[PDB]
Amino acid sequence: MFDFIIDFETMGSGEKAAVIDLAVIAFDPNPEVVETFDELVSRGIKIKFDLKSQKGHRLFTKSTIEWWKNQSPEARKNIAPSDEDVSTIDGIAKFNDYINAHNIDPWKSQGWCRGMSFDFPILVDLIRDIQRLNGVSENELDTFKLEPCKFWNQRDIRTRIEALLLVRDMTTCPLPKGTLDGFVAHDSIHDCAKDILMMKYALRYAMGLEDAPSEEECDPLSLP
Amino acid sequence: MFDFIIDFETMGSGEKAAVIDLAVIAFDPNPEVVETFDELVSRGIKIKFDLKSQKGHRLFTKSTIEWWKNQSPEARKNIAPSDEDVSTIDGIAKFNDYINAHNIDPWKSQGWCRGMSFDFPILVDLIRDIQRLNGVSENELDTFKLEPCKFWNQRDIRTRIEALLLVRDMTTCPLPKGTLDGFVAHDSIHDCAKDILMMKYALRYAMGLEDAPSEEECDPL
Repeated sequence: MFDFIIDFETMGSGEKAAVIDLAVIAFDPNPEVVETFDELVSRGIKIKFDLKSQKGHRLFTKSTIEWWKNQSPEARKNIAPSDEDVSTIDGIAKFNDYINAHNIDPWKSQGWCRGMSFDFPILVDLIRDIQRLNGVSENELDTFKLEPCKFWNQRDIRTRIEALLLVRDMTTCPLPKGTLDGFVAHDSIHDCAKDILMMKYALRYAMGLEDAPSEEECDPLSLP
Repeated sequence: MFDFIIDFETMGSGEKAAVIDLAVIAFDPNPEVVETFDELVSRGIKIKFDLKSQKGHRLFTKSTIEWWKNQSPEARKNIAPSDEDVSTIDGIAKFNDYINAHNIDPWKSQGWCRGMSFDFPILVDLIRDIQRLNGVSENELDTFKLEPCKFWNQRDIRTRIEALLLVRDMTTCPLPKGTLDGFVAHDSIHDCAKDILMMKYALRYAMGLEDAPSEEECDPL
């Protein structure tokens, strides 16, 4: 059994946010197992959505567009159109392909996320669109049996690392030096692999397994 | 300088959920400050909304309506019309009054709930209806300076307790006996006080300021 992590990049803020892409990775929650950054990145996939066709169906927030215009061209690499794009319907199918293929348990597995009240509300709204497409009215939607985890198995990464590390507003975990090696800046799959590694070390630290690094000894990409 | 906690009871499960009542308690996050159940309960408020007035504005989901049909007539007594009912605008003003009078810092305080992806999305939407009332359009809604806490200072209770106790899927914490004396089942404010109590003790337990019993208030369970 695996847990998974999701990340959206969005052009809006509500649950009806227009979505740029989606990254998901299925990691092994065992505190003894420590998977490396390389095969965490290799194991995950990024789903890229076509912006132009979400017009009139999902929402683009002026607040968020202003934000993206103040982002380096490396960051704005994500949003630029592509031949790899998919419809939100096609994107959610690729997402369920990934979930079923990576030993995710409908009842026991947990879905991690940094911003739990941001990501999953978009995930669920994309899922109910398969049913809206089916003609199901908005009061008769029911996705209980269609979600990658049970709503009480959703989990928030900031809460977890703060609790694991017992420092108020401590939402990133220092790592050992050079595990950051290979990291590239504005990659969604690199974000998820950092956050999984930070959670594992946090968990390994809190139990008595490993030594928290010295500021000389920790990868600079980890401290924020 | 406090934190706070919120709890919604709803007739639906998206951010347009019709809202039955809202419960908020401000609370001291210092682990050396252990506050009594009776003390928290009287510090909270419950805002109760008019369901009829939300019809055609908020969402009444059939599965949630069925679920309230299977609940006891004591729990179901929550959803009956009252003379203490407020429109959803009125309620959010009452929400903002309480946050403004209880030592909440807009930048450093933390906001808590069970199912962070259920309670906060509803609350922010009710905030956005302040902006929708001011004539703002959807692509221009922006509630950053209105929200009781910055979105990154939000916190999930199930993640907290489970990560304080270091036990998978353990999201309630055992309490020393007599703590929850006065607890009542279908009560929003009591649920919030219990959650504030189980998080503070879990932190006490995780910090080793106090040893967790095997002989608890029978209510933690």
